[PDB]
Amino acid sequence: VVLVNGGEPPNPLIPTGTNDSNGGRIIDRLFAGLMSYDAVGKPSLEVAQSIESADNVNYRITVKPGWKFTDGSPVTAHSFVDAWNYGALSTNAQLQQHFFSPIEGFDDVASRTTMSGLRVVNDLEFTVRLKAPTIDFTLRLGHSSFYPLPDSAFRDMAAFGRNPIGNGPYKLADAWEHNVRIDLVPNPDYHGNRKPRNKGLRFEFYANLDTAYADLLSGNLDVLDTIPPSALTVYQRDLGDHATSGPAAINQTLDTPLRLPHFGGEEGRLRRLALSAAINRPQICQQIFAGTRSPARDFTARSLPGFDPNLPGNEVLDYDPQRARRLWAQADAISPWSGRYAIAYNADAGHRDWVDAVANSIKNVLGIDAVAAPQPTFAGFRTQITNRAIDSAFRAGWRGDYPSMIEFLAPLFTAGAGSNDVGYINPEFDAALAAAEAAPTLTESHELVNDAQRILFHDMPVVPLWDYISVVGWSSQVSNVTVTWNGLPDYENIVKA
Repeated sequence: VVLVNGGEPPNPLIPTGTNDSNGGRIIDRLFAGLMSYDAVGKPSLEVAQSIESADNVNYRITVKPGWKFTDGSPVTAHSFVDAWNYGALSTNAQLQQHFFSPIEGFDDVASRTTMSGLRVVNDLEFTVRLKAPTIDFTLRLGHSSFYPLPDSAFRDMAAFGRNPIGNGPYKLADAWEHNVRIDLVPNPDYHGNRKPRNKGLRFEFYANLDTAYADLLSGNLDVLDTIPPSALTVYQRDLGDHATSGPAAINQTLDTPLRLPHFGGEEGRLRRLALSAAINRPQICQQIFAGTRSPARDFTARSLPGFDPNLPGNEVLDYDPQRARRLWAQADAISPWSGRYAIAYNADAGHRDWVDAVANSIKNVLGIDAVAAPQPTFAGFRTQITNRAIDSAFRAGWRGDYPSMIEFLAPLFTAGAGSNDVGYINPEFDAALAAAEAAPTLTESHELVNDAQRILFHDMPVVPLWDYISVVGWSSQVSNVTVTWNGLPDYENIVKA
């Protein structure tokens, strides 16, 4: 069995209910959707036989015959349409609801329980009608929001999330020791694009990334996808040709909910711009991350298609203490600052050193009580953010689901999105993103997404910090280790001697 790092999923293992990378790395082993992604994020037909559109509005999707879930029930057009309707319907409160927003009839469900734009034709064909041309519709159909579900899921979704049944390359060993590990074995029914080259996976849920690194060194862990900052000056000596580094489509942000004291309206906008000017991204990237973080130049990631590091208005992400103080003073003229600025973080993923450095920078530049506030587990941390119980700023960050800049902005900054943790609402931004999605070409779409980012430079909904250089290490027992475009191991292709 290949031993790899992970963490406890904050939510049950329902694809439309999963918006985080701890649940996501598990769900993506268990299901197969219309398309699958290879290690560079390129989609290929998987469960779909064909996807046809002449107008880029009406899609006819034909399903390959003979696919089944591990409970023996068939994968059909109904398996997709029922899952997608389940995801879109507001009554089911699914975190991935916004991924269905381009489909005609989404507005009715987000008395109707189904989207008029989704129509089953027969067991192996269905049609999708979009409200408009949507540039990353085809590309998105490998994402977990679009996975199919078995008939038994809809009879009891809570039971399903504790014990999911899928159609993908792996299945749960039967498996999930809460806060300890989850065990997966190959699915013998699966004959798709991602056939496993190993006899199973064990995701170990480390309390401490320093422990995970010790386990890698001793051969008690096969793959470690996050070298902790404590090891970034020693890993190359320690692992040699058994560690690989490279840009990944992953970013980090400092999120300050607009509902906190002194952080709403114009006062909050000026304060966020001040915080951004009070952080020296190049200095933290050099000294805390040993060069394995690249300063943010926008709200997405430098390795994505269409990324531009020279957008007009990007100077809001430059270190400028004089500007930071001037902005903070203008905010204080609306309402005088009081109290503490606390940055909450999950301590299990090695964020301590950077959050300490950012708090210290804010305290020293602005002359305020800024501190770091650790929490022990990602799952607890994310739960606090989602139910809005959290009463401070907090770290956040996005791991791309598919290589599309629009995918790094729509889930976080549109009014209705489930991953909009701060309560940012700017209808002008939502409209600019819809314009980008409707562009006649990819080049024009990238230009319009970058035009839409000018609104984000003005409002600073969150503070973009940096993008990732992934560093992944592995044991002498495994080979064929490829790191994907979003920094994860290519799990199905890991071979164990």
